[PDB]
Amino acid sequence: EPSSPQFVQMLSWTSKICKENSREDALFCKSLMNLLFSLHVSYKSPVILLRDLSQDIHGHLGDIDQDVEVEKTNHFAIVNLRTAAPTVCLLVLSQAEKVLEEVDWLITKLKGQVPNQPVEKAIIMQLGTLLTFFHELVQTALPSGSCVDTLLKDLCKMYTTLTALVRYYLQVCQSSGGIPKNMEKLVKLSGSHLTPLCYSFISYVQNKSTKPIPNLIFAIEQYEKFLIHLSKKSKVSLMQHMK
Repeated sequence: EPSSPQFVQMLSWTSKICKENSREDALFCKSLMNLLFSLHVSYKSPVILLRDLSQDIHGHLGDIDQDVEVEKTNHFAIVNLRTAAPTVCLLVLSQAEKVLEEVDWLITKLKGQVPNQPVEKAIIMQLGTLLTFFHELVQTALPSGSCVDTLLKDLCKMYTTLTALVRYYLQVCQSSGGIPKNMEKLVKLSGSHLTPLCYSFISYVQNKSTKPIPNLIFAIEQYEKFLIHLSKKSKVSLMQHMK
């Protein structure tokens, strides 16, 4: 049962095996990470685990600029040059797709409503953590298999969720009047941390050699356009954060 102490014992044990023992064989790592995720997501949101695993992938695989010497092996032992490149990326991306789907569901049920305040606090918290996760992963060099197009699809879903959030804010800002400060920090964080590195990533993903990159540029420009409409329709300047 997901509230029992034996659940927590099993989760601690799984995570400890994940923290120590290497075992370079893709199927074993994949099934073991799937066990860990399966347990974790019925206990708490995995966003911390996604962050740490992205940090490990970034440290092991390296960066796009080939001048970042980062090693954070302490976090999770089951991250290898032969393991983390083909197989683990897909699993972490899949779980991130599931988290995006859950917040999409939240946003859609909140739109139809007009239970309010802590909901949006939790939503922006998950989105902030996922933004740091993505921040860590976008700077990495993945192989050009299913991993990269999966990353683009999930990033398109990310930007779509952001677009839907600012659209709900466009819906609500007339009735109440004002942006909650956590949303302001979240959009500031997206503007400062995410979007410039996203532009750098567009250059990086385009140069390395058809539909997802058009999807991504359309998504980001639509995000900026909806932010224009919000900054007009909110009587608050969110473009002093933007460039």
